[PDB]
Amino acid sequence: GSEFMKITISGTGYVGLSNGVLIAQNHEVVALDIVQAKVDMLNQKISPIVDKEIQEYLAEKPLNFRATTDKHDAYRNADYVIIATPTDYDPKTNYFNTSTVEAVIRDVTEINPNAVMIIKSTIPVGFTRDIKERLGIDNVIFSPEFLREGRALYDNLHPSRIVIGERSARAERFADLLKEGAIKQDIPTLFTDSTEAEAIKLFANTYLALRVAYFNELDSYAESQGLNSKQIIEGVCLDPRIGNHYNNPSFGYGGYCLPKDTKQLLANYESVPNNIIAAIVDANRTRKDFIADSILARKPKVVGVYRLSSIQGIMKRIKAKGIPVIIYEPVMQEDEFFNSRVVRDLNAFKQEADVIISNRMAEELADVADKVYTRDLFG
Amino acid sequence: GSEFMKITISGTGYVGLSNGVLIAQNHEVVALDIVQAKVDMLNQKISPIVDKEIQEYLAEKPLNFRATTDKHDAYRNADYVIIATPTDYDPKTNYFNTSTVEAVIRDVTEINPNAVMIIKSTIPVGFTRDIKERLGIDNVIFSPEFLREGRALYDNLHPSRIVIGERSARAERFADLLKEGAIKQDIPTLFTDSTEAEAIKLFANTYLALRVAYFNELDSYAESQGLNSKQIIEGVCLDPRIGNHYNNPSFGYGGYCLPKDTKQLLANYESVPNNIIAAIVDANRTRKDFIADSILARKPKVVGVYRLSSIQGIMKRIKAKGIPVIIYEPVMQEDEFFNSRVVRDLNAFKQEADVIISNRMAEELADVADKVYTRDLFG
Ligand SMILES: O=c1ccn([C@@H]2O[C@H](COP(=O)(O)O)[C@@H](O)[C@H]2O)c(=O)[nH]1
Ligand SMILES: O=c1ccn([C@@H]2O[C@H](COP(=O)(O)O)[C@@H](O)[C@H]2O)c(=O)[nH]1
Repeated sequence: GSEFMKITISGTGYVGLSNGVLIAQNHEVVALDIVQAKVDMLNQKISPIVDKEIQEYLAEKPLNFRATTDKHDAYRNADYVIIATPTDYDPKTNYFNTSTVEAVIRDVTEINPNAVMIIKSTIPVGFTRDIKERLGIDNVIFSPEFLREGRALYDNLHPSRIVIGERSARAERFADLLKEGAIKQDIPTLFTDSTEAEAIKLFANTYLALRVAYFNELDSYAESQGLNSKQIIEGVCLDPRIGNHYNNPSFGYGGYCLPKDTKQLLANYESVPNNIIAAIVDANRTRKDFIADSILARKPKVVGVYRLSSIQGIMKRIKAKGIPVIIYEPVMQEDEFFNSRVVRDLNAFKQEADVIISNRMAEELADVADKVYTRDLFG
Repeated sequence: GSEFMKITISGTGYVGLSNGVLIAQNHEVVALDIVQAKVDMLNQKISPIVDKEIQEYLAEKPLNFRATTDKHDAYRNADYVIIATPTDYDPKTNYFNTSTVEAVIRDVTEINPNAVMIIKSTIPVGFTRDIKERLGIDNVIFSPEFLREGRALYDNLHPSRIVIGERSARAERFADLLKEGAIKQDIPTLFTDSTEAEAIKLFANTYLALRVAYFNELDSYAESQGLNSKQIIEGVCLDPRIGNHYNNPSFGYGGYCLPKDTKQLLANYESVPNNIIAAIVDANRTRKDFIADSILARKPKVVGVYRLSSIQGIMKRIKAKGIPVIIYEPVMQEDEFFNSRVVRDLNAFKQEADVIISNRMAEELADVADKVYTRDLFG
């Protein structure tokens, strides 16, 4: 009976909780977490994470949602179990820690072998086909998540698309759950085989890194040649095949996904001839070298870093040349970061820095704009 | 008086004639060409080139348009002279032949020094700033053309954008001429400085080559790993920041612009640190090596090339390994191309070829689809 199902969420971070609150509008959702304090909060309709829509829906909407620390209570009778536990890929060792996902697969297989597991956690390419073969089970399907931390429920209410890594009626019924709870209508939906679904986010994020790296190389050329980067970029981006988005120069692509995913994809190309995949990684190092060299050519005695992630790579290079860096970051509470002073008073920071670097311009740097170096054009 | 101006077109290829017919709907246009036969045809309202809309407008619309071989008749009293003469960049020697453009600048400067020249021909980055300085003149402005041969007047009637490489009222009046004749309304219009305008097409075409090269590397990986490329590409391209266009795998980017422009841009980066610009060129060689290797692994005794431009690079590599190639190309009338037989009978071609390669699938290859190798997914 697909009319009213039980869906268990294993993992209460933004991915699991966003999916759980979305589905609890129409089905029975039970959230499993190992931490009793998190379970008690959820049962009191308090979100353990910061996400405005998740907190609003938990507090104000009638959701058939509850939490528990009991695995048997959580998995028994579940039609689907969404696995959204933490995973991490380390590019230095090429190790992808999937232990939390494998622990859930172990527990569901033992407690309810008829449940269909949907992995939303990030996993390595080929993970699902391999784990099914290893354990001799069939009830595991991967589905990528395209959510932004802080707007995770909003992104599930208005998704770019839904992709489920199995071609079957049970995969389509899970996609239907995601569409039923959404506000956006006629959401693009794609069903693929397993390993293909697991490769989508690495190829999508690596294209975004390539696009930023390309506009950054155009910007390196414009600076080197004394040209106006904004004029060139706006003219280029008026071609509708290119578009006016994701084209703002910076000190390099950063954030929590692009640096690691581009490297993870390159490792997957160890036996595949390529030049672009490897260049996306190299390009970022070259761009940071160019930006650092431009700053160092101004012969500053102290460089001020306004806000703290590619700017970290710039700071590293400036310090390697023996020039002190001071940091302005109101969110940090320590007085030192990577051996550099964190200055609390903005006016003291502005006065001492000979060049203030910022990945993006800010209103509060307006009065010292003359000594601000930023390649931001569009805000 | 901008109400009714005289605009001379120097060059009657698709760029000059498209611009001339567009502007002749509202102003006086005089086309100058060195070839008397071309002038006589134009005066009889016959187009010397193949372009449906150009021929329809010349024959059916009231255009204030005429042609002449007399430079004095053509340039005298002109408010603007559009320079659309042939130019060519040779990547092997890094030589950009701009002789025809410099000859027009010479003639207009002597005959009518008050005319404002608009260069639409492709020229090297920095050309206009340098020629103005060299000759001591101010009346030359570059404006990129974004036209497709065969639909050149259509692309001027519905342009992606208009970019004029000078910030001035006389530049804006020329943009107004282009907008007045167009069918599309509220056309995006950008005014830039000179060298910036000259760099736009190289950066736009190189992004398109990068995009094709990236989807081709994704395709190399999918083939190498036994995965369905279409599933991965459709999932990736459903991200609206990426889009479902210009994402069809092929044997490499080709055509008349991308191979040369990517190399021209790389030459311009001789003193600018980069990895992506150089990788776009290298990637195409690597992709052609991958495609050739995939074909050669099938141990064919004869490879059939269905239609003739990246497939040429594949043919070169197959022949380097000592395997004969036969070519099916109805448009060619010779029986040999680069030392390979051109076969006229499609059934004879199909029977003799052990593997038939085609950059895109075609209906007439449907009955031999089993031995057809193509990476086309979308048509
Ligand atoms: O136009 C852009 C868009 C993104 N980024 C960088 O790419 C990374 C991913 O951006 P986002 O997708 O998280 O916004 C971030 O480091 C962001 O600053 C840019 O440099 N320019
Ligand atoms: O999705 C695409 C789009 C373009 N191209 C290739 O890129 C070059 C430029 O295409 P166009 O802009 O002339 O259509 C041509 O060789 C074309 O086959 C592809 O391989 N795949």
